[PDB]
Amino acid sequence: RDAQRMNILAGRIIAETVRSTLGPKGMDKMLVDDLGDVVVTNDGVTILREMSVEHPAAKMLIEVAKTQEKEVGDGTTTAVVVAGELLRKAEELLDQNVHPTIVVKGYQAAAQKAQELLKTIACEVGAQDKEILTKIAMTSITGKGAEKAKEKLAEIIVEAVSAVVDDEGKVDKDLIKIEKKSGASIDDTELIKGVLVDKERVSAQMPKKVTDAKIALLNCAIEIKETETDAEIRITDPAKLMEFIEQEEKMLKDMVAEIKASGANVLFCQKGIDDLAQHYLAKEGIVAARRVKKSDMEKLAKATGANVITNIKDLSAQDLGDAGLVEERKISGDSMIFVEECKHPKAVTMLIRGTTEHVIEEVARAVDDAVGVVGCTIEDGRIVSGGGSTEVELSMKLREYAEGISGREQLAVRAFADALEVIPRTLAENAGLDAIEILVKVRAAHASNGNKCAGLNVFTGAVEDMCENGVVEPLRVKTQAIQSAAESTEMLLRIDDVIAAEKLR
Repeated sequence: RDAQRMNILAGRIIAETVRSTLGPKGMDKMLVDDLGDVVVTNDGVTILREMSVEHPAAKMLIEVAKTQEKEVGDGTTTAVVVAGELLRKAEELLDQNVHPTIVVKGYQAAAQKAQELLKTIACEVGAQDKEILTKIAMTSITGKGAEKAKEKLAEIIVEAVSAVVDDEGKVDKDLIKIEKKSGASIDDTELIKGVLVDKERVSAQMPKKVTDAKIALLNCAIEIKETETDAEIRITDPAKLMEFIEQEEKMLKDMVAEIKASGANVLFCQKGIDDLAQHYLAKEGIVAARRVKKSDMEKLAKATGANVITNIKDLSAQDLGDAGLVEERKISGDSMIFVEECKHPKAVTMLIRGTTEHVIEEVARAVDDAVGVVGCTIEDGRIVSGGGSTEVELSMKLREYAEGISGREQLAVRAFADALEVIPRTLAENAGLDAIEILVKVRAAHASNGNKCAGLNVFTGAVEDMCENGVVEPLRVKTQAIQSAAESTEMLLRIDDVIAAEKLR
């Protein structure tokens, strides 16, 4: 066998695994491992990331989807479906004694023409409109499947990303923290100005609320410190069975006196604290938290401007952090610390609620991907008509450019246009509508004089203007998906030799 013929089949099987999961409605898959854990979700890269690959060329497909997640986020599933059709059409075309080299030139040249043609189909919008951004987030969260309480979540996510808009245009995603916790309903979700630390209090005797506090970090143990340089502990008392115990209490009761002298107040230690030491700290009233993740100490210092210090002895004033209002109230579940950074706010958090942990995990990924979808829109400022209305137009206009081309390469350009027409068919197959009878209806509605926004709605189930429904999305998801699809195929169609060379580092 020509070997290369087998590499094409290894890519189609990966596309069929995530083909019947696009659009608002669609049956989701279920993962299972040898351990026993089970998790279900509709996201794209979340599923392919867990699949166990085997063939070497199979990794080239998931590689494209991985790079698309770090850039924008949503739209990784469609990138694999469009690429699958390019391989199926190439099989029938290649079978006709067509060399695989001239076929690459067709997709490469055709992809460049569609890139500039789609730029003119888009429409410019404002860079901070409170009405256009609300409709963009609706199509993103709706794609993951959550028709229960989404109209309110759209206005909340758009209000948080607005504060991240810098003074130049760039948008950052690290300033948007996500928090998941059970509660009672999805409507309980709110936007917190400060951060949120989900931890318990070590002593209930400590103050419940204090104003005008002072942040103080400590990513290291808090107890007696040993000599750094080569030395030995100094102790020669007769009753040494109690001296070391009092020494620890002194380090937790005396050192704190010097820390507060520099304006400090509350503390946030990393490891635990001595048992007897908590007794004195309880009466003194010093907030603290034992056993905290290292990732938590980084977001606070980066947002508040503090410095992560390890030596409890070297704690000057500049090493601390300003505050405004600290409190560890409770609401629907266990208490949680709410540190408000009103002096220099930059990052925010979103506390998600729900009836069961298995439900909040689904919407947790939708809100995360929405930041990239809406974030890039504020940076560029140009959206397009979603719902397959923008892709169906290229399939009809690209044929005009193929007429000018001559030779065998012209046949490859026509196949690219038909292959691109794949998102409107599968979108209706999973819904329930026909897969052919409706295609001719949309083609006639948008033949020439028709508007450039007609598509298909799975809800009503009839052709109509999709722009009026409010289903839109930024062009950053399509311009990058089509650009990567035309280049990814070049790696599989060109490769042919498979040498079993061992030891390659």
